[PDB]
Amino acid sequence: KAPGVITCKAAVVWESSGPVVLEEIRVDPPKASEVRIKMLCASLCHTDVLCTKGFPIPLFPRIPGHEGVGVIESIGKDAKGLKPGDIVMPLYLGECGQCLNCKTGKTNLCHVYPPSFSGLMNDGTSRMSIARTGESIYHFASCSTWTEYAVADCNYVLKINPKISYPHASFLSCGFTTGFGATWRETQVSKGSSVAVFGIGTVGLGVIKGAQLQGASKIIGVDVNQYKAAKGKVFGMTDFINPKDHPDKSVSELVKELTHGLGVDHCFECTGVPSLLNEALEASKIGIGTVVPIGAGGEASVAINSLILFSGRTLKFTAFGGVRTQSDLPVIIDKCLNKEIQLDELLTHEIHLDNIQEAFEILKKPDCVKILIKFLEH
Amino acid sequence: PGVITCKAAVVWESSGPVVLEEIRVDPPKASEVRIKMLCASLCHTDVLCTKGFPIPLFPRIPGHEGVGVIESIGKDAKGLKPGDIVMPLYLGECGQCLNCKTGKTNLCHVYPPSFSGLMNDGTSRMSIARTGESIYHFASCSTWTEYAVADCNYVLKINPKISYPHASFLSCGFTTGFGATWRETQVSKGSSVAVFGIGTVGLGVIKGAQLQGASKIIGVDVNQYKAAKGKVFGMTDFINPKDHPDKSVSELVKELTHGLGVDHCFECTGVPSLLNEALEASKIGIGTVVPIGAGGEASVAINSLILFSGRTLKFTAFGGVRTQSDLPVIIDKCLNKEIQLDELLTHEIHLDNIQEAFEILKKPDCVKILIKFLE
Ligand SMILES: [Zn+2]
Ligand SMILES: [Zn+2]
Ligand SMILES: [Zn+2]
Ligand SMILES: [Zn+2]
Repeated sequence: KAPGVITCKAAVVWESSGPVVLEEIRVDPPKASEVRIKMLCASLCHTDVLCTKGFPIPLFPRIPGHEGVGVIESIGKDAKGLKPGDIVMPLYLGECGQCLNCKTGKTNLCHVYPPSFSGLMNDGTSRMSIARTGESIYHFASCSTWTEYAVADCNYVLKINPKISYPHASFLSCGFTTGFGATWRETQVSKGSSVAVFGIGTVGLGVIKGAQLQGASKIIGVDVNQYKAAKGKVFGMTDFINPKDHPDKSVSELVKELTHGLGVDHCFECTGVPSLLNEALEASKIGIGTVVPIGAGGEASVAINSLILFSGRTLKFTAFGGVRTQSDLPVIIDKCLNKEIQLDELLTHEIHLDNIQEAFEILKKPDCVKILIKFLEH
Repeated sequence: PGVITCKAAVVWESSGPVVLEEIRVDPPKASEVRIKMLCASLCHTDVLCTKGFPIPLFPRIPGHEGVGVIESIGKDAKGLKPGDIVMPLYLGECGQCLNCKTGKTNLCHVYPPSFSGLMNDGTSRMSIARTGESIYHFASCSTWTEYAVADCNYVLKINPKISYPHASFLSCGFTTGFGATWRETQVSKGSSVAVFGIGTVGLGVIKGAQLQGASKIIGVDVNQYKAAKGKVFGMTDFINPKDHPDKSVSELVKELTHGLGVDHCFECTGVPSLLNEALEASKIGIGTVVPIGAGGEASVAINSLILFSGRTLKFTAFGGVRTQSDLPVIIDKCLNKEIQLDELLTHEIHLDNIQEAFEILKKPDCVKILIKFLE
C-alpha cells in the first residue's frame, strides 16, 4: 500500500563543460498532480549539450536529457486521468486549451503551462537526491530522461498510443516533431513552393519530410556532411548543397543559384550556428521570404545584417516548431502508425545508459543522426 | 522642350555645407519626365545623404520628399501629361512581376530602389551652370531643386485636389508608419499597439492603429512635445522612459497590458537598445514587431531567448505601402479628411534658407519642416 522511495541509476553532471558521471540516486514518490515514470527510451540533442555547458541557466548538479518515453509507475492525487501502465512522453510545454493564447489557435506557448527552467518542481523542491550524500539534483526541461525513474507534473506529459515503437516515440519528443511541425504551424509551406533547410540533422530531416507532404517543389538541403546528404534524399529532398565544395561562394548565393536568383520561399535554420541565420535570411525571397530559426545557439545574442530590416522578409521565432502538445502532437504520432512518415532511417547508433559518457563523442561522428539510450532491466 | 537654368541645394563634400548653386536641367529623354517642384520636406535620410550615406556621392542635390507639377514629358512615359501633379516614389510597383502578383509586398523586382545618383543612362540631367560639373541626384529623384528629371516609373499620378504641403508629407514618414498598420501587420479591432518613438513615423502608426480600431495605442518617448502630438493623432497611453529609471520600456509596457504585452509593436527609432525592447514588449506567441526606423549601424542584436518566444518579426520598407496600389488610397483618406495632417507642419523655410533646415530639425517642438520655392 502507497508508493515509496525509489533508488536507481542516473546520469549526473556537476560542473559546466564537465564529465557526466553515472550516479546512484534517490527518487521520491510523486506528490499532488505529479506522476512517476519508469524510463523506456532516451535520446540526445544539442540542447542536452547546452545543458552541460551552463546554457541557458547553469544549474548543477543536474540530470540531463529531455527526449524519451516511459511508463507510469505511480501517480499522486489529481493526476488528470493518468493511471499506472500508460505509455507517456515528456512534454516541453503543456496546453490547457482555455488561456488567451490557446484560444487564438496561432501559438503553442500556453500561458498556464509554459516551458520550465527552474530545474525543480512547482514547490521549489527536487524529487531526486544523491543516495549517498543527499544533495538534491536539478532535473532538466520538465522531466529528465537520462534516468531510470523520474517525476514530472501531469500537465507536462502526454499519454500516447501503446502501439508506437518506444524508440519512435523518443524521436518524436523533440527533434523530428519540431522540424515537421514548423512547416505548417510557424510558416505554412504551400503546394509548389521553395524550401531550403540549413543543416540536415534530425531537425532538418523533419522539415524536409514536412515540406514534401505539403507539396514543395524545390527542397534544398544545405549541410556540411555528405553522409547526411543521402538521408535527406529519402525524406523528399530535391537538391543538395555543400558549403565546402565552393569556398568562394556563400551559402546565401548558393541557394540563389538553384532558385533563379529569387531565393527560396521558406528557410529553416536548424544548426544554431550564429553565422547561418544571416545566410538563411539572404537565402529567402525578397519581400515574401520567411525564416524559421529552429536551432539554438550557445551565446546570449544573435546578429542580423541591418539592411535585412528593409528586405520585407518574415522572421518567425519558434518553440517546439509550433506544435501544440495536446492538439497537434497526437496528430503527428499517429502518422507513424500509418507510416506516412517513417523514422527508421533516423536511428543510426544505440547505447545503454551505462555508457552515456560515450554518447557525447558519438554525436561528434560524421555518420551520426540519432542516438538511442536503452535501459537494461538489471 | 529646352534647357532650364534654376537653383538647387547642393552638397559638395561629406559632412559639409549645403549651398545654393545655379544649375542647369537637361531635357527628359525616353521613359523620363521632368518636374517643376512645388514644395519640399526633409527627414533623417537627407542628413545621412550629406554625410555620404548610403554611398558617398558628391556633388549631390539631396531631398527626396516633395511634390511638383509635370512640365516636360518625353514619350515612352506611361501616359503622363504636363499639368499633372506628381510625387517622387522611393521604389516602384511594376504590376506584372512575380512579387507584384503576390500582393504581399511592395518590393517589386523590376523597379527597385536605386542607389546610383544618376539615371538609367548612368548620366545625370543636372549640372552646374558655370562649371558644367555633373551633379548626382538622391534616391530616384532629387527634391531640393526647382526642377528635377526623374524616371516616369518612379513618380505617381496623384489627385490634383490634394494640398502640396500634405502630398510631400505623405511621400515618406507618415505613410511608412500609416501603411505599416495594415500592409505589414494587420492591426485588428480591439487590439493593442505600442509605438516606440513618437516622431512622425510614430504619428503615422498611431493614426493608423486608431483607424484600424486599436483599443490601446501606447506611445514611448522622452519628449512631452511628441506625447502631445501623439494624443492629437489618437494615442491612448504615454510612457516616458525617464520617469522610471529602475524599470525598462518593456516592463512599463507590460504594466499597461495586464502583464502580457501589446499585439503590434512598431519600432520607429532605430537605436539598437529599443529593438530588443520592442520584441520584449510584444506578446508571447501572438505578438508581432515591425522595425521601421534604422540605426545606420552594422548589425542588430537580438536576445537568443527571444527566438523561442514565438513572436513575429516582420521587416519592412516604406511601410509595405505599394507605390501604385496603396498610396493613392492613403491620399484619399487625407483628401476625405479621414486623416488630419495639419498638426504635422511645424516650421517653414525657403530653398534659399536651406542651411537652417538642418538646425531646425533638432528642435524638440519640431515635427515636419516645409520647404517652399519661389516662382
Ligand atoms: Zn532535443
Ligand atoms: Zn493554454
Ligand atoms: Zn524622408
Ligand atoms: Zn513589379
